[PDB]
Amino acid sequence: TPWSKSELVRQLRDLGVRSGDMVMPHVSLRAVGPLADGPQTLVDALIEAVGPTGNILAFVSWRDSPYEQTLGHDAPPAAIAQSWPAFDPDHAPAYPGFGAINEFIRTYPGCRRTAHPDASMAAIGPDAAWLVAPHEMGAAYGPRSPIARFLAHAGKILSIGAGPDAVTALHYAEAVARIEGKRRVTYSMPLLREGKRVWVTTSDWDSNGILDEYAAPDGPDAVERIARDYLARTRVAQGPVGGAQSRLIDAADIVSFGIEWLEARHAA
Ligand SMILES: CN[C@@H]1[C@@H](O)[C@@H](O[C@@H]2[C@@H](O)[C@H](O[C@H]3OC(CN)=CC[C@H]3N)[C@@H](N)C[C@H]2N)OC[C@]1(C)O
Repeated sequence: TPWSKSELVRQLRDLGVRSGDMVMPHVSLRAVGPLADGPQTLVDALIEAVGPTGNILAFVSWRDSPYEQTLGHDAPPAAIAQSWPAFDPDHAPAYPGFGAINEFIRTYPGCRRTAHPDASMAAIGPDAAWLVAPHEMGAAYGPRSPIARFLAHAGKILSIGAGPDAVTALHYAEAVARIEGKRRVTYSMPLLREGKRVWVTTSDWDSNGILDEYAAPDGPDAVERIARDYLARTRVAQGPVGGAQSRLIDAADIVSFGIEWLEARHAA
């Protein structure tokens, strides 16, 4: 019997979501199980749960981000530069690998979209415009990003059947951690500025592992390491949303822990 919107709202209330909250969801729809009207049922429940003064923030990225195609070059390679689609925030599909629910979030009426094509964030609520802009190339997840503003606004991270690697806000801890050997990446994104397509090349922190030892593709990254150590140590509201085991995490607290975690393990 598929979960109804009102059943999900009650479960979110049980978990500790309150009207007015600013929530960042990370969702496994397979863990959630069948929904009355598909993924939209959970989007609707999240919006009801946070109320008209609350907010939803999601890391949605872009299905067609030219990340690997431009990585490590000081300019987009010519064949990429000449034909890649410009990122059009109100028309760009979410990256499917960060959750199929994100395409439902970002197409929700009134949803806003940040201008960083690879780190793109989607936001719903009165603070959505303040959350999504600015989002400059060179500020993907650290200071001046939407995640930084989320962290300054008592954000809660809502993990709904998702693994400990799916805690994007921890990339803020990596950005500001005073440790040696931090990995950086250089890539190019095609933006729209006044309807004109403009290639921007930038460097930023490597979001696939802030240090070498965390960036092997067949091992856990720093986000997962930090998140597992935090969840092993911290009382966190836990309970079902649909069929999925869920956690409601204080975003400022886990990011503070992560900064401490990184700085304790690596010299300045
Ligand atoms: C759309 N462009 C993408 C580009 O943004 C970047 O995505 C990052 C992404 O992997 C990270 O998620 C995975 O991280 C790891 C360890 N590597 C294991 C499983 C995931 N939790 C996320 N935390 C931060 C993202 N920025 O690289 C891939 C890409 C497809 O090119």
